[PDB]
Amino acid sequence: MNMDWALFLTFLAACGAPATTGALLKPDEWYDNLNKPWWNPPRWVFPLAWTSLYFLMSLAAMRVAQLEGSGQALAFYAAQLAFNTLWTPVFFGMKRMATALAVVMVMWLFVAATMWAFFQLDTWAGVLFVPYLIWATFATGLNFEAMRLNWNRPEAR
Amino acid sequence: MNMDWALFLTFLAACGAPATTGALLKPDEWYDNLNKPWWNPPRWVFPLAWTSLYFLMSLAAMRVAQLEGSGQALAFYAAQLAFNTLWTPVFFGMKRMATALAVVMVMWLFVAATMWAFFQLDTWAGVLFVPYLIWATFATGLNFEAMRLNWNRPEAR
Ligand code: HEM
Ligand code: HEM
Ligand SMILES: CCCCCCCC/C=C\CCCCCCCC(=O)OC[C@H](O)CO
Repeated sequence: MNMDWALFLTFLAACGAPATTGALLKPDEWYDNLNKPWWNPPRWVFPLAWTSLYFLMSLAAMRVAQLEGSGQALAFYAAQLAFNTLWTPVFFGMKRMATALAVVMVMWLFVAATMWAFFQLDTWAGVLFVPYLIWATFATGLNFEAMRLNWNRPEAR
Repeated sequence: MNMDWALFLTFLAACGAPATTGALLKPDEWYDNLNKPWWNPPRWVFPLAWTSLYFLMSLAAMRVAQLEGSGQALAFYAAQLAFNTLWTPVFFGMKRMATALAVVMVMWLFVAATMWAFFQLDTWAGVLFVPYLIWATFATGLNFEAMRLNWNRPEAR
């Protein structure tokens, strides 16, 4: 099996939905004024991470989507993407930090489930999802700290 | 083909993400004061529609996820789901009616592509998506009318 451009571009187009949430809800002064941990990355790190992940996750899905028995893996993939799209509107749109922690935690679970199901069909597709699970872990940690350091403000859920 | 509860519940859980956007962004007085066409349904119709569609689309995806060549169909399904999740944050969260029309139009394309790809593998999966395409058409019309009848308000954007 090889590069299937129809599949890859379909999965890449699907990443247009979360990318659109980030483009329309760029962090503002509210984000700057939030209490954040010292290990909170600078602003320019986040566009680099998600652009890379969108390409990595669509490559991996393209490989898996060509294999028999793909059904459960691709259902997991649909779930993680939808909750990925949900996160930025919850955190930066509605300003509900605690609810957003629930969202990223569910997303984390489905990312892990997708990665595992990918490993059962295609090892490289699973490997391609390893930096996504690492980054999703990191995002979960940053959501928790932001929520914790601003617990006494109404933005907590 | 089979009744596969693991697959069905995975697709149903995936619809929790768009359902969460609806739960968190209930239409308010801003929606009430918008100019609407006469065929704009009452508020109680929309929860009925979307609950039904979540189950129909998950049953249909469950059938497709059990066949060979499902990959392109499920990639279309993933794409459609993510833009479904994106719509309500754009229209009711950010209040960008014109931008939301672009989102529902892309979602419409992927609904149609999913339904057609579903018909190539399983007729029942395709038929189950016919009420989804109809409702998405209807939703597109309501977005268009809302934007057009309120063109001179800043939310038309
Ligand atoms: C699952 C969790 C998350 C998702 C899906 C997500 C998604 C995104 C997306 C799509 C972008 C746009 C990147 C681009 O323009 O190419 C972005 C940027 C950004 N996000 Fe995240 N994000 C998540 C977690 C977080 C967290 C926890 C924080 C802060 C505590 C955060 C802060 C930012 C910032 C500061 C930027 C870029 C701001 C700038 O470019 O000036 N994100 N994110
Ligand atoms: C792709 C397009 C759309 C999606 C994905 C979507 C999604 C949803 C969801 C998930 C709910 C929650 C239903 C529930 O609570 O069970 C909802 C309710 C609702 N939506 Fe939509 N919607 C769309 C288009 C529209 C449009 C175009 C309008 C109006 C012009 C609209 C108006 C409403 C109203 C009035 C409610 C319920 C309000 C209430 O229960 O009091 N929706 N929608
Ligand atoms: C039966 C097989 C044939 C049918 C299969 C359909 C094949 C093409 C589907 C979608 C491509 C259109 C989407 C535009 C191209 C994707 C790359 C892109 O530009 O969007 C990525 C996104 O912007 C990143 O953030």
